[PDB]
Amino acid sequence: ETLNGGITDMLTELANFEKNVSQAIHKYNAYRKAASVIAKYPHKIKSGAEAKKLPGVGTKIAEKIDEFLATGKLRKLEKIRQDDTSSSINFLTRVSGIGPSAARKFVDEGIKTLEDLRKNEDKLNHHQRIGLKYFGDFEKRIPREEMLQMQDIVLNEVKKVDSEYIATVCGSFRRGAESSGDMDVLLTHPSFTSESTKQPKLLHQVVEQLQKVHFITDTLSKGETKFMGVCQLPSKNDEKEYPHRRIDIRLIPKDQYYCGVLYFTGSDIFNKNMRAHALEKGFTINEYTIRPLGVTGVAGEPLPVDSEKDIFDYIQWKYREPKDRSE
DNA sequence: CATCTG
DNA sequence: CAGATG
Ligand code: NA
Ligand code: NA
Repeated sequence: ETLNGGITDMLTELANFEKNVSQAIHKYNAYRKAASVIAKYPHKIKSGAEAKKLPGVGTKIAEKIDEFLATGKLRKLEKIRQDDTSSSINFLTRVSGIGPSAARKFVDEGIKTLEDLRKNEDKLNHHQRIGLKYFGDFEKRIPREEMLQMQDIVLNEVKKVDSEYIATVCGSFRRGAESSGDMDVLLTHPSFTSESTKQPKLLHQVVEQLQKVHFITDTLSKGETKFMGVCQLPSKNDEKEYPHRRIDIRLIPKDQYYCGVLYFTGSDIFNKNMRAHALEKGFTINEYTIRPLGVTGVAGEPLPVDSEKDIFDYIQWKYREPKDRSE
């Protein structure tokens, strides 16, 4: 956790690089287990060989740990941190809609910066464009004080279109958090579930409302169960308009709401723990359901849930207020 | 994993 | 359709 942090960090640097710049998914994946394993390792890695001793740790990595332990740096690390090509790729990627793949293309075309991009807005697609237009706004954290203003709007509009909708804003926003990265809404309706054959309107209707009133400003991707947009809190009394925010709206069959809800509320660590304990209490959990575990190895069948409460109950545990859903 | 692009 | 992105 701090006893092999350098090593873990450098390995993650390297790992990322293979994957982002090179196309070395194998290599990439190589660094990853390595860091994962050195990461659990209970002692102070005093040398390559010592390390090598671990699984996932080969000769090449061992080599690398030595240089790093021998000197405060790594030439390779040094050489990559410079290289403009490599850097371009880490930067382009910052745009919403540009992945590594794309970053490689543009660089090879010479587009290496924000300006480059504007000059060539022809070469970017819709998502990528929006991304380019909201680069700043997009990187801006979201303060709870705005989060609440947003939540207030969405929920009110959803209510209007159908008294029967159920919306919930998950995320860390849900677990307390002072600020968040984006708005993530869970959506359901009684008239939509597991068997029930679709109802796309179920989601399209609300998206419309949201744009009707102007909260939603752009559509990144709109499907029949997941919407990827851009919202914005109405600029009050002209002098202070708000930054543009990322938002997601996703439909869920009512019969699988709470597990999702649970789930999305995280945090990752809380999940896991809960997950393992479910496992203990003779259960299974994942994103959509909780199933009683048979003994033959495994087994299925959806246990019926009416709230996050039903879940905990099931695994016989202390209902956890979202705030304490921390670890 | 769902959506988009081409 | 494969392949990219979030
Ligand atoms: Na990106
Ligand atoms: Na292939």
